[PDB]
Amino acid sequence: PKHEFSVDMTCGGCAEAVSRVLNKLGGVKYDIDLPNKKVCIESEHSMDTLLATLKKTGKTVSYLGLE
Amino acid sequence: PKHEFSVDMTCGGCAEAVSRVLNKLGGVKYDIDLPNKKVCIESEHSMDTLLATLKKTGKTVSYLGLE
Repeated sequence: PKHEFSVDMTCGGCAEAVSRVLNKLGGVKYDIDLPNKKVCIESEHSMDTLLATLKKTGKTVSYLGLE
Repeated sequence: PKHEFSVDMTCGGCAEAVSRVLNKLGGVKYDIDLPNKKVCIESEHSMDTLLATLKKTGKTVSYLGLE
């Protein structure tokens, strides 16, 4: 399952912080698109776990959809 | 007690994220100095708790000690 999220990243640092919390979670393959403020995650982790993980950054996150 | 932390924030978005995680924790009085990458926190929360809360952002965090 490839989950797509909007994440309000406004600099390179914001992008790297997203990658670090995702790394900490583990069991993920992801790509972070800074200019489009979009994070795509391939994972067996539920949408709720991914959402909660991303929201720990303190950034504004919303779910865009799936696959 | 009055604690000081270094937090590797590079833009205003990074400062907001720190603000959001500290607000979510509660029981804190803080000020964020973006250009100096420093966050001062007065709290009854342990150093451990404050450290862990800051490290949630996925930003690089270190401890600058008691004021």
